[PDB]
Amino acid sequence: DIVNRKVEHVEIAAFENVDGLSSSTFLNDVILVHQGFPGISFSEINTKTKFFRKEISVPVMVTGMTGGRNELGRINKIIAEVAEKFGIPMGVGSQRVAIEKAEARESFAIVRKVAPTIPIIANLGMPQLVKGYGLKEFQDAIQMIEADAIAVHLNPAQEVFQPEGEPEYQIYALEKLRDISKELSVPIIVKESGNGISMETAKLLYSYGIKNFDTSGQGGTNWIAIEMIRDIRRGNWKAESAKNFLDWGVPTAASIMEVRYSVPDSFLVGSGGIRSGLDAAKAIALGADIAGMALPVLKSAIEGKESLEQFFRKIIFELKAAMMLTGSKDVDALKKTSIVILGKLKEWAEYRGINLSIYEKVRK
Amino acid sequence: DIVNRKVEHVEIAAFENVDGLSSSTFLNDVILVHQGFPGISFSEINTKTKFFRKEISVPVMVTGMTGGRNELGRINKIIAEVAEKFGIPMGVGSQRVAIEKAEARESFAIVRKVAPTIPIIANLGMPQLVKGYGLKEFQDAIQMIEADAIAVHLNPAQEVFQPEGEPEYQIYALEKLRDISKELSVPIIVKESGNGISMETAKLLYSYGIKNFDTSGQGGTNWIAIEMIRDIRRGNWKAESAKNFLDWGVPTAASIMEVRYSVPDSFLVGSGGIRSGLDAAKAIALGADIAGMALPVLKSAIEGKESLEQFFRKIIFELKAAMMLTGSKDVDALKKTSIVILGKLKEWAEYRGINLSIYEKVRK
Amino acid sequence: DIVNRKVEHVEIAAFENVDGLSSSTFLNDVILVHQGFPGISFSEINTKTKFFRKEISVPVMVTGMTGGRNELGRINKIIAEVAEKFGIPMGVGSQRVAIEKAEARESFAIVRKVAPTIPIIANLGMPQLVKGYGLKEFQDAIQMIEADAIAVHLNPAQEVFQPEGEPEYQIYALEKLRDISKELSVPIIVKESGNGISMETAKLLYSYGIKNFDTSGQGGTNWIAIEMIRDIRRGNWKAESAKNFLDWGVPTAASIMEVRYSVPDSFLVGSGGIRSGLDAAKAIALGADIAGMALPVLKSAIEGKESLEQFFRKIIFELKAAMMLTGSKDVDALKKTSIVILGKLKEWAEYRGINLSIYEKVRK
Amino acid sequence: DIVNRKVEHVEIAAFENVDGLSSSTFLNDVILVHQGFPGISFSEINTKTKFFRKEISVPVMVTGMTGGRNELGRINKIIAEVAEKFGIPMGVGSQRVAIEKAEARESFAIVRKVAPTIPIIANLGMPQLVKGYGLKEFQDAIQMIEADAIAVHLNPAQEVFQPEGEPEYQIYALEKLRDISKELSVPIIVKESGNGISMETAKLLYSYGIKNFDTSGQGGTNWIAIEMIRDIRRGNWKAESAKNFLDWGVPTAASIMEVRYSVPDSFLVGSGGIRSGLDAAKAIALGADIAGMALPVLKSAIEGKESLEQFFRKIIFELKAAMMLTGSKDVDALKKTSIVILGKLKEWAEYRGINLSIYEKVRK
Ligand SMILES: Cc1cc2c(cc1C)N(C[C@H](O)[C@H](O)[C@H](O)COP(=O)(O)O)c1[nH]c(=O)[nH]c(=O)c1N2
Ligand SMILES: Cc1cc2c(cc1C)N(C[C@H](O)[C@H](O)[C@H](O)COP(=O)(O)O)c1[nH]c(=O)[nH]c(=O)c1N2
Ligand SMILES: Cc1cc2c(cc1C)N(C[C@H](O)[C@H](O)[C@H](O)COP(=O)(O)O)c1[nH]c(=O)[nH]c(=O)c1N2
Ligand SMILES: Cc1cc2c(cc1C)N(C[C@H](O)[C@H](O)[C@H](O)COP(=O)(O)O)c1[nH]c(=O)[nH]c(=O)c1N2
Ligand SMILES: C=C(C)CCOP(=O)(O)OP(=O)(O)O
Ligand SMILES: C=C(C)CCOP(=O)(O)OP(=O)(O)O
Ligand SMILES: C=C(C)CCOP(=O)(O)OP(=O)(O)O
Ligand SMILES: C=C(C)CCOP(=O)(O)OP(=O)(O)O
Ligand SMILES: [Mg+2]
Ligand SMILES: [Mg+2]
Ligand SMILES: [Mg+2]
Ligand SMILES: [Mg+2]
Repeated sequence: DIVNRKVEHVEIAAFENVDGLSSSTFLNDVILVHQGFPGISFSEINTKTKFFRKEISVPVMVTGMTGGRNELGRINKIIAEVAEKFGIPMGVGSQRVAIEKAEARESFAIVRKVAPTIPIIANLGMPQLVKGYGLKEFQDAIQMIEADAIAVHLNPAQEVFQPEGEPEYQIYALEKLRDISKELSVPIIVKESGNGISMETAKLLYSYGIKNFDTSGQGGTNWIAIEMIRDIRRGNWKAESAKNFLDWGVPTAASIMEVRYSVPDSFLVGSGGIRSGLDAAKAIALGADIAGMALPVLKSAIEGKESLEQFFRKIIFELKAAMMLTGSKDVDALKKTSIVILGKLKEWAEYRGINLSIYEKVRK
Repeated sequence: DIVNRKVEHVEIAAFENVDGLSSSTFLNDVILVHQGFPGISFSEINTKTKFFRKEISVPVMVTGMTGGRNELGRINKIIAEVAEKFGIPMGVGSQRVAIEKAEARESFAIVRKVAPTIPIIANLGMPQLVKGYGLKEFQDAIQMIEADAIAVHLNPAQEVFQPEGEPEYQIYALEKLRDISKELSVPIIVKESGNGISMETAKLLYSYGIKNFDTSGQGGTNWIAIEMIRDIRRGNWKAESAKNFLDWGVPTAASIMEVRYSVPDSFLVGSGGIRSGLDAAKAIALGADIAGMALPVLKSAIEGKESLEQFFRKIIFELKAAMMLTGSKDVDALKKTSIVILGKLKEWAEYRGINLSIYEKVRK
Repeated sequence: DIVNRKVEHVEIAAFENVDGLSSSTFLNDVILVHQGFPGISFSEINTKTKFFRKEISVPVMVTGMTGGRNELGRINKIIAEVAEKFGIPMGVGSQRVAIEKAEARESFAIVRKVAPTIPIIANLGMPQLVKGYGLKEFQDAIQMIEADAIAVHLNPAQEVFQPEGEPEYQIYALEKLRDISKELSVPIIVKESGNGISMETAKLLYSYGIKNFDTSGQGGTNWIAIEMIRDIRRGNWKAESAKNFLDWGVPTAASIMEVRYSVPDSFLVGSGGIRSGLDAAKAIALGADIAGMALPVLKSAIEGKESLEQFFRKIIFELKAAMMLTGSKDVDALKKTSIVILGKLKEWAEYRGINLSIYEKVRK
Repeated sequence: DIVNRKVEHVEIAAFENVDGLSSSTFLNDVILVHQGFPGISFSEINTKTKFFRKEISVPVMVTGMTGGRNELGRINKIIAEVAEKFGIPMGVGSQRVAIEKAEARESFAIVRKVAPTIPIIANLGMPQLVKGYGLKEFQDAIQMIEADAIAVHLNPAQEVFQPEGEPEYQIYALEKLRDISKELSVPIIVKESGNGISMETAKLLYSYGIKNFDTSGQGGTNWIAIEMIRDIRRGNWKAESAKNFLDWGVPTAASIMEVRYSVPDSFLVGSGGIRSGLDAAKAIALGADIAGMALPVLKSAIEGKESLEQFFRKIIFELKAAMMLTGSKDVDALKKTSIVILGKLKEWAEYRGINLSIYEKVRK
């Protein structure tokens, strides 16, 4: 029945109107500067990059989504075998469901069976930390899929509107996370869930030892909208209130700038609303080390293995086109390519004290 | 006559299209920065605050609306008994009608019968001060409902277009107000009525001893529109002129910044177009001490006691959501939470010499 | 057959869609700040002002329009007797047509018969000066209506697209104008015709002794559009080209700022798209000494004497409402009232080197 | 078969919806300051200018388009004879086709037969330079039409999406172009193809001896869109990806600023979306020495000789109207006329470090 929520999440995300609903990534305010003399050939473009101790083929990851029941495992299986084929990292959805129910384990474990080489990323929610999870649950989440890192998700906006939500984010949870990180043999990434990471949140996590961030900004999947729908469906009055919050959060573009600026040495996944290899290029150019995606991967996976393979060819082709067209022979060159920032993202950055000169230098 | 106007005001406000008609609060240029790690739990959020010598449950008030006839008292009764239940302050509509006609008194006094503990705020119009009111009329408006404060309304835009309006705002009125304040045993609040308080107006009032303000800016009920409609109804030619003034006034968000900036120690109600607990949180984060609402409370009261209780539950939920999602454990924390100011509001503040650095410290 | 042009002009302005066509005044970027405590009563508002050696009742003028044939005279007669009634100045249309044909004289002279006391303003085009008019033609235009001033119009944009247009603006004409002005017993005003006066044009005229300006900016009557329509009517190919120029010119608001900034001691009519007393109040607040109107006066005059009387009552009411609601007891106070400049107008002024600080000192 | 591409190119450009598709020149952010007193007569405006060693009648050129087959030749013939009649320069389409196929030569050579006096500009693609072209190919393209210059085109965006495209832009090609330019008896112009020249690209080319640039920015013919359409037609999957890149590139107005700013002594053609003589005036005012056009000349030429003659009368009329209305007696005066830059173009220039003060001095 946490199982039911897992199913409902997929169903609404895949089939209802929640992608970018009343929200915006601010990526339209980011322009990559065209170079009519690139100085390179398309074929020499190198998209290889580091993901902790592994090498990955493309600076893109699939971020965590699902697991909990056997038809969710079959979706995981499809994503995983394509991810493995393409050499891209994959996170799984929250594994709480499997900690609570042993029959749910196999829908996660299937990932590692079919993708023995790529980084795989475990997932647990911050609220479970204030509610009694500790080391053991972490190591269990990790060994279940022989994970290379574990993501801990921030979802307070979701929890607030979720019919059976748990909005508990007491400071003690970070004391615990920091102790646990002592004992883990893989790194921790803190990721959001559609509402983005701000400078204050980034600096607070950093002060507890967190070095790896996944922006999951607003503009992509709208998790407040998903829970709103689940509220309409139950006739739960929170639904009209969630409607007033549909545009709540830090936009992806702004969150990439905020995290890069306030924690210049972070390893940074720029995600929330990444829908094309152009978006992924902008995310990286702006300051991310890698671009994350979830929803469009889900929708293709549902359509099948070949649809998902095609989706990835397309993303990769687009990313490379953007590198071609900015004269960027590799990922490091894209991270320093010339951009223009306009409109509302410019005004956000200015109001937040983001000095563009030092910004430019920090993103590189 | 005056009673007919009182009923027509309610009916037009309640049932015609005047809410935000060709006007704007500028609150869409205000963004509360999401914090994916709040550092608190939902259940620990504290919404209590000061309202002069009383404590109120939530930093929200219902501002003055009606009174004058028995069906208007029945609306006052509904508002008052729900306000009392939720522990929130309530102002009554202009009591001039009851000063002029003893049969109108009971439609005010009913408020205190059903709401013995909450702050109750009296109401008189500034024009009546240039036209012969003084101490006695103030003390009467007060004792009629054993008020904890009295509001004096500014409504020159309304009076200019009102068919039987009285646009008299001689400086002598403030000389009188200040002398009256000497002798009153409750504080005075000066409030506008849909057209907002500017820095020059705030400073001028302050120079006469007024320390309590209620912005009532444009963007919510449009009182120029209400009178325009009364003019169309009478075939009074002022109607076409009112139409040219529909967007006249200081937008609520700009008025909050102006007052807090030019009178930093003010006690400040941010109102005019507050329609959700998100709007209330914005008003407060921007500089108000409390958020005020009138029209949506009127529309729900008309639907009934249960509709209005539901309305309040919703507003409070929303407010707390916004506190949750900004890491604000209490109202003082919300007053200092991180914001972003964009677009037209930003341009307003810059043109008006509102130095943002100093704005920040003053709102805190 | 210039007389045909004269009638076509009135016909197209009055009945085709040329008012504000693809053009803008920039007055929506100017806000007058609302003062909830005006410090005055409506009844004490004084709209009187100076118009050269006369006193006028309201800071508004009717700018020049027509004359040429007897039905045009009957329009002039209607405008003139209402203008006299209200104590406002009136300019006539270009009198070239009456210099060229004696039968046209009476359609101008009729103005002075029916309006013995108000300022009356003669009119001649600049191109006639380059092409041979001199002193005598000026004095004849003047005596024909016992004018208190003569306007010389700048219409190169019009002349460029006008089928029989004369786009001759050789610098010599200004030498002549200056010599003429030596010998005239009444002042010269230089006015545009829908395309506005720039700082360069204003400083150039000033260097030749011109101190009185009428901005006639874009946003109101679009004379390029009028000529485009006359071009379509003749199947003259200039019509398509005129279409590309529909938004050509300095917007009225930007023209007011430019002229007041570059010639601080000018006597300044702000006109072009003034359609309401609020527009007239903005124009003055921004820097003009008086607001001018032509098209809407033309349209009401056609409908008749009483419709035009009503038109003026409305304008005057509107102007005074703006004064009331900014706390401006008189015209000099309105010239110093608080404003906000936003958006495109702001970006215009910044780009053109209009230092806002010095701007505010200079308009007062 | 390259010949098929040549035909399809013309056919899609002339008859599909690709002019300004999802793209923008930014020319609407550029305003020419109207001068109500021009100081000149229309008839004295002088549009003569230099094009390398020749004089041309008007500061406009037709940029290269087509050639390859005899119906393409007949379009080249029409353009050429009108170009000759009006005294304007004409570039031809990429002559690769005629290097590869002797039967395609005559469709280029026809240009010189019918236009013995005007400047004629040859055309080759940068990618053919990385892939083996050298001096001889350059000299053949030149002698084939007795060219006065040869344009080399930058089209990586196009090549990336083109079904049979060749996205090779290795730095070596510039070493070769530099050596070739040693040996050529005519100058080289480097032009883009709808995606614009940036300051990095311009400075790089300059460092290799290139002093003549043709911006061909975004906002006019969208070459990504043309290839996208060829991809739809073949069912090539690159189509959906092209669609994500529709708004890729430097807008014409920004490109002109960037090239003029970064290479102040460049000879500069401003092109890409020039559709009227007002556009042409803006491009020159902003920094270009000449305005270039392709697509609308193609569409008129297809309709016939008289339609193209009319097209040019109209452009020239428009150009001269903009000169008249800015008080510009000649091209040098238009280069230094007063402008206003707003909106996104302003923000582009600011973000890219284009100091407007120095920009003004350099543009003049
Ligand atoms: C079906 C579904 C289910 C979930 C997710 C998403 C989707 C679409 N996401 C959030 C996801 O990882 C990502 O942060 C956001 O969806 C933003 O990225 P997109 O806009 O979806 O590309 C998510 N996040 C996480 O940390 N734990 C989880 O269990 C889930 N569950
Ligand atoms: C039916 C009605 C009647 C009145 C009002 C409003 C309404 C809706 N308001 C103005 C009100 O207190 C408030 O300042 C504005 O209406 C702006 O807030 P809202 O946008 O309505 O929340 C009001 N204010 C006041 O000072 N004296 C009055 O008697 C009235 N009367
Ligand atoms: C019918 C008609 C005819 C004329 C005009 C206008 C109208 C509508 N205008 C221009 C007018 O005085 C004014 O400068 C512009 O029309 C801008 O003001 P409005 O937008 O019309 O208020 C005018 N101006 C002028 O100086 N001499 C003229 O003869 C004319 N003719
Ligand atoms: C049908 C057709 C075909 C070509 C072109 C254009 C058109 C419409 N253009 C690009 C052209 O010269 C110009 O740079 C762009 O089209 C932008 O100008 P417009 O927006 O078309 O005015 C072009 N450029 C070039 O250098 N070599 C070429 O062979 C072609 N071919
Ligand atoms: C987008 C995400 C973070 C969805 C998971 O939310 P849940 O709140 O349903 O996750 P668990 O409680 O099962 O950890
Ligand atoms: C919005 C407001 C302030 C309504 C009161 O206006 P009135 O002008 O009808 O109030 P009184 O004259 O009865 O004081
Ligand atoms: C807006 C104006 C100036 C209308 C008069 O234009 P014309 O060019 O027809 O006037 P004259 O030649 O008769 O002076
Ligand atoms: C806008 C341009 C550059 C059209 C010609 O491109 P092509 O790519 O077809 O030209 P070639 O390969 O024939 O040189
Ligand atoms: Mg949860
Ligand atoms: Mg009143
Ligand atoms: Mg004329
Ligand atoms: Mg090619």
